[PDB]
Amino acid sequence: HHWGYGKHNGPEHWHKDFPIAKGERQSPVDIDTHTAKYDPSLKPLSVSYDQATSLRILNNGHAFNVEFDDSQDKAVLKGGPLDGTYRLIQFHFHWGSLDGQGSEHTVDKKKYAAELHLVHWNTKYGDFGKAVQQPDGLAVLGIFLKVGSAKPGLQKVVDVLDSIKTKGKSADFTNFDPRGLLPESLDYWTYPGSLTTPPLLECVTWIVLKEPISVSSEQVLKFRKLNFNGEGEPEELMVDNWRPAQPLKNRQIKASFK
Ligand SMILES: COC(=O)c1ccc(SC)c(S(N)(=O)=O)c1
Ligand SMILES: COC(=O)c1ccc(SC)c(S(N)(=O)=O)c1
Ligand SMILES: [Zn+2]
Repeated sequence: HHWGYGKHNGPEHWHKDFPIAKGERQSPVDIDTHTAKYDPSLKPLSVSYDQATSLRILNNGHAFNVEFDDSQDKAVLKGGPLDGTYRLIQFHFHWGSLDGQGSEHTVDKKKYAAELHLVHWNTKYGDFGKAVQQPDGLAVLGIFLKVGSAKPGLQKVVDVLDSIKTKGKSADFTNFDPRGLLPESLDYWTYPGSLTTPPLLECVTWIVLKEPISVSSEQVLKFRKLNFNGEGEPEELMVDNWRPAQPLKNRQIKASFK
């Protein structure tokens, strides 16, 4: 009876195995754009993905991960609210059963169809496993997806999903360039938070871009054909793999713009 997003093991149940679910810096959160403070001390984000080395795509049972070689400083996030250098380890998405839901963060209560998370770990801690034990261990760059015109740079991901339909399937996925998933503007909101799945560790500096990317209906429909179940099990479409907004508590959301 493991956690998930089904009818009986969803987000409202997670606190029973992971009491930090009710902690002081849980994510995601609603971003109330009127209350977020413009912070002129925040720096432009530095996204350096020119040398990124994608390796493999994995259906992890809850979403799919596009994994990167993070055994040296290839693809790094720096600047913005961050001190030091954060190495890209993987990205994944959260998405809905319908276009009107799917995102984890919300903006003035608006849900987007999906949300991309580029996960990076702080090099000062040497490895991801050590970094998630630290209050500044991870930096997750979040990008909203809306449904409209296709995102050409997403199509390579869409096209391999039929090869990783069920939990635990993987496929080679080299030479994928994550720059093609970025919006034009790197204006962002930032706040201290958590992983949004168990173990829900409070180790994330969240950076959420204001500008969504547009994907096509057909692209997001192909996300919705993935399965939470393993091969040869009854089908559980992989949809609504998002955690709802959690209490902001004693936190300030800062804007880089405004
Ligand atoms: C400390 O947390 C993790 O490393 C972690 C948490 C959740 C997941 S899947 C929901 C994974 S994954 N994508 O299976 O490597 C990794
Ligand atoms: C469905 O969410 C996931 O599968 C998922 C897997 C890994 C991570 S971080 C290693 C996350 S998150 N949203 O970054 O905490 C989420
Ligand atoms: Zn995520």
